[PDB]
Amino acid sequence: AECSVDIQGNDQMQFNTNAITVDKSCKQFTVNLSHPGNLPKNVMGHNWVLSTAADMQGVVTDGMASGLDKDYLKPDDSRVIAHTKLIGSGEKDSVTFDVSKLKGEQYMFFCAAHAAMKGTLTLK
Ligand SMILES: [Cu+]
Repeated sequence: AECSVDIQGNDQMQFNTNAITVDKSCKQFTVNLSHPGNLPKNVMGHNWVLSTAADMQGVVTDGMASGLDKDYLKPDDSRVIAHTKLIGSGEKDSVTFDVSKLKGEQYMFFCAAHAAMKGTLTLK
């Protein structure tokens, strides 16, 4: 089984996939985010955030209110299962999480800085 995924966020405010599959056998899962292109993080920075689909809008609302100073996430938001740092072009970050925190239950990933950038994460 594959228990990681490589995802890209580019200068055109897009991830290169809208769906991630987590094998049901994985006990941990790693997301390796990178940023092809050339725009720095103060122009077009990206992160990767995981929550349930049901919680996404709530996380984004409270993130927006928290602002740039907090990378557009409410600090310690219990709805956020995992997240990366904000990265600019040429930079990378990885986050690993325990699959036991996933159930049910439909999950989504998104960029907190640019919440139009989204996709689904599913156990398979
Ligand atoms: Cu982004």
